[PDB]
Amino acid sequence: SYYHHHHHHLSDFYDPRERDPSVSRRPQNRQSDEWIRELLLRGTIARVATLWQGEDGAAFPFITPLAYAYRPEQGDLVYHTNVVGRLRANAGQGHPATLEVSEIGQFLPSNSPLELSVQYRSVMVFGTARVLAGEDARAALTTLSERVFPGLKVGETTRPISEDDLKRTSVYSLSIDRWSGKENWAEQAIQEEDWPALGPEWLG
Amino acid sequence: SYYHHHHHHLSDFYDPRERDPSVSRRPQNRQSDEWIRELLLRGTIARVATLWQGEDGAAFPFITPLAYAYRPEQGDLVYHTNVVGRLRANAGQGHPATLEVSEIGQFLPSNSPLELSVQYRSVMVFGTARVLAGEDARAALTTLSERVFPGLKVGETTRPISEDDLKRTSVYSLSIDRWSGKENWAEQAIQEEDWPALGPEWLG
Repeated sequence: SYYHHHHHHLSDFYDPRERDPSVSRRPQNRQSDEWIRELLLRGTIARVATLWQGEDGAAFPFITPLAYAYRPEQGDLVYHTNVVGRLRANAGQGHPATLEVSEIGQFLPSNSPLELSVQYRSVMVFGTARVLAGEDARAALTTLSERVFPGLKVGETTRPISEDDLKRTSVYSLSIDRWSGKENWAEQAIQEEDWPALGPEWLG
Repeated sequence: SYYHHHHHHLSDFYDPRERDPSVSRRPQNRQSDEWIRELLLRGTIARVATLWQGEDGAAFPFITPLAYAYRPEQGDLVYHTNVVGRLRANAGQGHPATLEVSEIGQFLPSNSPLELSVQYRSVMVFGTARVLAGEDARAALTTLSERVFPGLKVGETTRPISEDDLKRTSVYSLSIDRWSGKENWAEQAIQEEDWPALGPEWLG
């Protein structure tokens, strides 16, 4: 900055910058519904959080990483997992679930400590999960399988999904109520001009 | 299998196998406390789930991906995030938090549909998170920064963390109560001998 330069020889916010007009003007790094849909379509791993009753009676969340598939027409995501707790912290045949999908890029170095960051794109989905049965479960497991193993075809590449298979597996449909999308994927973190610039080790 | 082979020309569980005696005999893919510690020490990204009060009064979990650092002596994990909801679903200055760290490897193809899987190592930590202030916050942010940017040194590579920095950042210590460790990192999924084997496209 001038003040600092001048002091050696002896604000930013409102001053000129370049802006691409094609860029999202949404606050807090938020993204469009279309962007959310497309990120969900290309991901294969999510974390799901659901609530279980703990020792003290209080609900608490599990976090499970797992394979998933977004089914846009049905308005849900499907996954399978045999992870459970004792009792769910919930009344009903379905349970509230939060699902997160992200693309995590590189850590971005800076000479300004609070500008250190990591590149990310991240969606949170809020909805209700329910266990599927019979042909609903078979179809969901097939869609899942054929999504995350591109080119695999159940019944050809694999034997068909049997009744025994279904008995041994908990397959869920998380029906979407709402979702959130967030991106900060800058190429470089903001740097502090009035401190020695990062060396070539960091940015090259 | 014999039965199938013989039928073409016209159980597994209790029969001989190889076992390495050095391998974990823990059920359900569980791992030792030492293994958990070391996985936490080498990771840099976690998801944290905490409970927020929703529209219907009911608590529900957020899932936030973020940079973290395990501090073994203090018995906590540190991270920073300005993500919040409206009101936390919790009484106190601290809040219950679940933190998950994983190493996700490759999807493992099979000719048996319910043997399709993904390689993973995964830890869940259960504890109480609290906001840090002043030099506690500065020290935690420094440990975090210098952990996830190896070779970076706050005060040299970067300018020091200022009071303004701290005012603008929510830095947390998640004090560990319990943790869980899980690994299934086989080289190949279990295959079905009585269905055509996967082609070289899949396993080669």
